[PDB]
Amino acid sequence: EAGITGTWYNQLGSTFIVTAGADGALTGTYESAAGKAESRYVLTGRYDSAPATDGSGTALGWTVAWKNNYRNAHSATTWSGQYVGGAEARINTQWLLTAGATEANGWASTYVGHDTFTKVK
Amino acid sequence: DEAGITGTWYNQLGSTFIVTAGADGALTGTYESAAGKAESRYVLTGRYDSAPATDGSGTALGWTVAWKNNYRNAHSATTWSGQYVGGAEARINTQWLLTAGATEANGWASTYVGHDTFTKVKP
Amino acid sequence: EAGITGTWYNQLGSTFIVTAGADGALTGTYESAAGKAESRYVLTGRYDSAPATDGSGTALGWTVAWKNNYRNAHSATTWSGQYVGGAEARINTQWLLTAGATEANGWASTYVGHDTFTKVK
Amino acid sequence: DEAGITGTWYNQLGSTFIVTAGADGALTGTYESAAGKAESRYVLTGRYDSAPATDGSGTALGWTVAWKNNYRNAHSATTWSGQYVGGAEARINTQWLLTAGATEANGWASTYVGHDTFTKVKP
Ligand SMILES: O=C(CCCC[C@@H]1SC[C@@H]2NC(=O)N[C@@H]21)NC1CCN(c2ccncc2)CC1
Ligand SMILES: O=C(CCCC[C@@H]1SC[C@@H]2NC(=O)N[C@@H]21)NC1CCN(c2ccncc2)CC1
Ligand SMILES: O=C(CCCC[C@@H]1SC[C@@H]2NC(=O)N[C@@H]21)NC1CCN(c2ccncc2)CC1
Ligand SMILES: O=C(CCCC[C@@H]1SC[C@@H]2NC(=O)N[C@@H]21)NC1CCN(c2ccncc2)CC1
Repeated sequence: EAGITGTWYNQLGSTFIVTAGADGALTGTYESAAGKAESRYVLTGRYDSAPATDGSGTALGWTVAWKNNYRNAHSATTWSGQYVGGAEARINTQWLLTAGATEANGWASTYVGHDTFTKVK
Repeated sequence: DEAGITGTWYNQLGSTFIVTAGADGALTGTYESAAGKAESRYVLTGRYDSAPATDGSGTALGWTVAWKNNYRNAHSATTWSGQYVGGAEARINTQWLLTAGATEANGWASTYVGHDTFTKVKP
Repeated sequence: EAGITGTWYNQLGSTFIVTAGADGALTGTYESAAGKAESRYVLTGRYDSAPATDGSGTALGWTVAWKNNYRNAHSATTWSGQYVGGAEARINTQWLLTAGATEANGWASTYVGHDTFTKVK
Repeated sequence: DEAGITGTWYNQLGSTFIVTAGADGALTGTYESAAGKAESRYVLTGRYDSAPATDGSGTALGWTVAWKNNYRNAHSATTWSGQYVGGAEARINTQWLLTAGATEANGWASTYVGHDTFTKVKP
């Protein structure tokens, strides 16, 4: 739980509050500073609870469906990446945002990007 | 769509995706990959839009598997991002990101991307 | 030049007319059945002119900037994939569409998708 | 932006991206990768928006490298998709797709995805 558990911020100022359970579980809340989002959204994910000891990062991923008590933007984002420990701990991710879409709009249903999370900002 | 998404799905690789869609918007179940450094079942967790649009749009969803179970650890995780489409054959169309634990020397090559489409029909 | 050179169609009905030069060059035109596009757009790309002989595909990629005489949608798409020969020849790709964007919109500037090209439809 | 995009660029890996932006919207030059199964320079070709927006938007562009030259063939190709931003430090922000020649058994693992950001300052 040690390294991952806590509050993280990405380059957009979004706020990633996560708890890494002993079984490999990620649970918490996400607050996006961008897009059709307000307040907190439930997140869930998984991480490698027994990572390699050769200096490589700890692989992980999590999902947010963009529905909460206030808004439903009919979309979901998954972050795929890894936690790296050290003087400047970091969660480096790439992400996919899929929106509900008709057949005619399916080609344009998915964003890709990359978020870097640190414990500052 | 609880009753629609809940069930056993298969992708074009023959992988098996056993999922339950709770009322809260949660996805829980197991994933068995027919490809790569995997064997037997792995825990998955995810989220879905529990109140989708009624205009004919699909139902957005995602889920994550960390490739560690009691038999194997491939020090990697895959996230699938996509949507459920109901109808004559319900389908789940995804794109996915597989990130492997990497060093600074290897980090540029840490992530695969691909696309899986799931149906309920056994291969 | 043999296998790749010709007219190809993807699952959206877009039309991919390409010539594969002996030096590894891809040149031709693209006509998209989707998005802010009309008529033909210039494409250029590269392919492995000496691929492996173990049965694997021939890696390739090409770019379209979405500006022609009629329209400019301030965006560019790159397809990355490979040509596979056989009874049903195929060009299997994934693609990235980046749109010109401000700092506030950068997070949402890029689509990802996948196109499969065959010599029918 | 012809004079802006034309020049020698470096990404966060130390790779060298020598490009000329023609008036037609074309990109031509050479790429030297600091990472992976590459050595010396490879041909690149691409396209860019020769008439970008004046609202503060970046200039969209893309280019392709096939990883074969006179010294090496890694049976793969990378496409970079991104945009040029001018200013105090001009920057080219990209995401990229590297596809390797694959078999049916290997096809699910054929494609890396990543992101490179280029400046003109030597590492
Ligand atoms: O804006 C949101 C939800 C908030 C997303 C926030 C994103 S998550 C990755 C990035 N990192 C963050 O921290 N924040 C941003 N959803 C819209 C997106 C645009 N939409 C479409 C529609 C059709 N096709 C494609 C896209 C409609 C739904
Ligand atoms: O093979 C697995 C675990 C099984 C994943 C199965 C994949 S999930 C998406 C697709 N859909 C499925 O149903 N099945 C496949 N994991 C890594 C280990 C090390 N790997 C890398 C890659 C890049 N850099 C470094 C190391 C390669 C793959
Ligand atoms: O529609 C086009 C150009 C035509 C693209 C056609 C695409 S190429 C991949 C797919 N395969 C095809 O055969 N056809 C489609 N460009 C728009 C896209 C939406 N735009 C934004 C703006 C801001 N952020 C993200 C996206 C504005 C520019
Ligand atoms: O290493 C290279 C050629 C050099 C590419 C350099 C890359 S371009 C994006 C990034 N930005 C840079 O500046 N440099 C790097 N090519 C393949 C060969 C076989 N590979 C696979 C992968 C997946 N499946 C099967 C085989 C791994 C990589």
